[PDB]
Amino acid sequence: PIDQLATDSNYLEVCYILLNGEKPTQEQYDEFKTTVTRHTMIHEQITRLFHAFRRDSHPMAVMCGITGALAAFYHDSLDVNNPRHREIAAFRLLSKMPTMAAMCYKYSIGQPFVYPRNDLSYAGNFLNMMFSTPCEPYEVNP
Amino acid sequence: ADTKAKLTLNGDTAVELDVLKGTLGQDVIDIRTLGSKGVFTFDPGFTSTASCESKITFIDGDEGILLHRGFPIDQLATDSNYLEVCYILLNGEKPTQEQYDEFKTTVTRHTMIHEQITRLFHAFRRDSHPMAVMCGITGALAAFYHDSLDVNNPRHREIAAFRLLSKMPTMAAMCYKYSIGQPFVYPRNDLSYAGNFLNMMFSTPCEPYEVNPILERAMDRILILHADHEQNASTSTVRTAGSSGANPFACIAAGIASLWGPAHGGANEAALKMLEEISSVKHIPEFFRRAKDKNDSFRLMGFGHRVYKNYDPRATVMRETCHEVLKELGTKDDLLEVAMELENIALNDPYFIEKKLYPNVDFYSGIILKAMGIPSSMFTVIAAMARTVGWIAHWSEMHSDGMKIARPRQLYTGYEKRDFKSDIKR
Amino acid sequence: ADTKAKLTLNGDTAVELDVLKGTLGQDVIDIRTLGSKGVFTFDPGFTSTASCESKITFIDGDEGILLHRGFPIDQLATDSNYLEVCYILLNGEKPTQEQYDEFKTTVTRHTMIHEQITRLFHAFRRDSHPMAVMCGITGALAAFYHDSLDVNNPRHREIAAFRLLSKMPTMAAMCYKYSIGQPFVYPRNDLSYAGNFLNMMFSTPCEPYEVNPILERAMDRILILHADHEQNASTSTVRTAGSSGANPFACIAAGIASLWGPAHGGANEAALKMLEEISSVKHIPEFFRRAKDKNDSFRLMGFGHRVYKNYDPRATVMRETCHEVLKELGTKDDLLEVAMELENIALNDPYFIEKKLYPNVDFYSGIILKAMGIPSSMFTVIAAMARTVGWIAHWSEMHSDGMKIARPRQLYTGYEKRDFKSDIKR
Repeated sequence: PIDQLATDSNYLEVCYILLNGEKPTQEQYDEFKTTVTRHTMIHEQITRLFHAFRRDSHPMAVMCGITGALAAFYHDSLDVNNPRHREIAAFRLLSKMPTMAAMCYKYSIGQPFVYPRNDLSYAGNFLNMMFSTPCEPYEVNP
Repeated sequence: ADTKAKLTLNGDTAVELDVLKGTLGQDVIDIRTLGSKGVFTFDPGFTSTASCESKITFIDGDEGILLHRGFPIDQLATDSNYLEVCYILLNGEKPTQEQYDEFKTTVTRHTMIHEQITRLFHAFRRDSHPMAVMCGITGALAAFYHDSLDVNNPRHREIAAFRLLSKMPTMAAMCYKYSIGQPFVYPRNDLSYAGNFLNMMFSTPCEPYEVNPILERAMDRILILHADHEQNASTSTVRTAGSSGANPFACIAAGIASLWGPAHGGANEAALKMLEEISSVKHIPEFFRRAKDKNDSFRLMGFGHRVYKNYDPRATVMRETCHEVLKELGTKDDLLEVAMELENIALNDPYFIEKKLYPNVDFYSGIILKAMGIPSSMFTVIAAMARTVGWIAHWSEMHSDGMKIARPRQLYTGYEKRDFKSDIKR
Repeated sequence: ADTKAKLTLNGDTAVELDVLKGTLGQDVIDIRTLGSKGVFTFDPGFTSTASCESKITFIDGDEGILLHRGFPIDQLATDSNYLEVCYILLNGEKPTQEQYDEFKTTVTRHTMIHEQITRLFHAFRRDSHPMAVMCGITGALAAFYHDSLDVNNPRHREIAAFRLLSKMPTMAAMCYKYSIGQPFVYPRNDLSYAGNFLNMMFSTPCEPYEVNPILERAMDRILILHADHEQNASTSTVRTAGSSGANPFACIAAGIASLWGPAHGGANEAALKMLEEISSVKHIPEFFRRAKDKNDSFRLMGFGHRVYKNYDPRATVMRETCHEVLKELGTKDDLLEVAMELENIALNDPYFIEKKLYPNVDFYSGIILKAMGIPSSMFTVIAAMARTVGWIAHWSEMHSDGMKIARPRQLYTGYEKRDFKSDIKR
């Protein structure tokens, strides 16, 4: 039931559950969480597509813009009929969305992009990528 | 207090002119009615015309007096820091710790400049004199900060004041980094205005930067001492651009330009021509260049000032400050004994002693900056940077009074109405 | 020959002042040496103070008279051309064939903007106002063309000027193309000033663009009617800034920011608030917006002007031209028939007869520009582009007048000296 999942679980485990059909053992969770963390940083050239969209752009128009241009950069994980390829894609898209969404916001407001922090939870990392700046430390309120 | 009531003008009919009094300085004759009464005075330069009523800065050159809201520049420089002087100048009073904290927090809240603006920097050629980049960047701000342009709206002037207040040190720091090829440094909240600026100018990503407490005070002082200087030329332009509607960002850009006009306006070799004759006649370790140079003297080298008669009041604490810095940067400040020699010259040479080419504030500032690795290309940027509060205040004041648009008269001396019949056929 | 002799000021004793006469208009009371007696005048706005002697343009506000070098505006606007008029403003007399042809040549050979400035443009937002971009690029011209900021050099000055006249249009049109998303167009040395501008405004790679003679002629008259307009706030801004030795460009950039100051300075909805209430109360096809809008009247919409009493002398030709163009573009300006109704309202509506809101030149310039297909925002841009030849005439006339530095006084009414004691710790 969505109720228990929301109260007793965190987003990352729900990702595992949804994708595999079962809840994760601490080991599977660690392994899943580490893989995700292993693919958070988006290629730097892609970050150059952001400076081509007008600043005024509704962030959601930039998200469709950036996501539809990924295939050009991540061209090796496109054999949809290949099982290993679907998996690499799953994690690529899984890991990088919070990164790109965070950039969409920063970009529209004129602040510098913030990189993914490994020592931060999926949710805390996102709060951190959306609101912190290089001018002062950001306190992720629990 | 003899005629602080009235007086009379007589052309063909006697006009009753009220005499207005100031709390310090000379009095004035309210002539805002002659115009209508078909009477105009003639004063190119406005040397005999009060352009406004002000409460910000009082000067008395003959006696070397300089007050910011009644406070002598000396105390302000020693007992205060740049940020408080900003508050004082802007509000007319010293701040209570609470008002200070609130003022200091707001400033801190607007230090980072929009990133797109940072993309205008890469369009200017690297070689650009930083001060040409500062007028370039400041005059392009209005395009980015388009919501704080209703100069007639009180909330708008305030947002601008802080925007321009907070971001100048940031932009000035970038102007320097850019010209030298190092990465830009962001504003640090845990750093004082002065220390943050030293940090934004000199640190790199390769090693931690140690803000020396000494230089940090010498910088602050440099900043307080260049805060404002009454209705000088650049400030007159500010109020003039502003009275004609012009947005705040554009006013400062205009002020900034009017400020360094005498820098390049002298000549491609004004005070530069002899900076090149320090190679063929360098047989004498001093009178070769910057001692035989000034054929056309310059207060821009730090000698003399058209305002103060015998001495620049601001230079007192600046000379003291200069001493500590040299006494700190130890074995890196030795060669700089030409400062010791130059002063001595400005003090004991008949010419100088005659035309009063006394060392002014910028003389000691320059040495401090020069002793700080800072390039002469940045000297103006700092002065203007610091002078920005002085401009914002004067701009804010002009509005409160009513932003009386600039519409001076002229004495037409050209042709009388003549007929036109094209002399060309092309 | 009345009081053309002298006059006297009496504080408690007499003082005799001259009364220099002009070739036209009012003569002025010379008060140049008063300052050297402590005696000062008080005149915020300078409306009873001749700030200079000029021989460029003459205006008798009440007689609706506009003279340029003596040549009636309507005579130039009808039988001359922009450059020939530019030559008259800068040279004081109508040119010979050789003088003109020479001038023209020089102007077409320097109409390009450094390839590096193209990049600056790109660093701006696409949604930026074409006027802001316009200020930004002009305030940044100093960081590039750094071979002519020496104001005291007639060579530099003459070059600096010629660059502005040649490049301003290229610049103005480029703000447009960037504002709409079309590629920039390079000038054509074969076309006229006006025809060349229209081409850069509307030329597209897709095919050759042919300018309409009536449209080409119309634009040239829009320019002529904007080339100069005496000592207004914007020219005074160019004059004051220049008095300090500020490079040519910085002074031109201030004139622009000053020229549209009344526009943005109004407010996010000054003459815009009611431009939004044309949706809920559009039951009446006219008095709904631009007929019920002005609660705080505006000469910026084309109604009235402080300078003239009954009419604008520039509106004569511009209106006649306005008829030929609507007539020409015919079935494209059928809808823009509200032009005669606003002209009708201004003329008859009591609210306009009461406030003397007569259609000035910007009323019909606006009509012609809308007809040609030029966005509203591009109006003060084109207006400023046209006025720059005038700004240069003044700024240059100023640099020949011994260049008196604008150093005004002030009625100081603030705190008398008082010691400073800070009660904070931060």
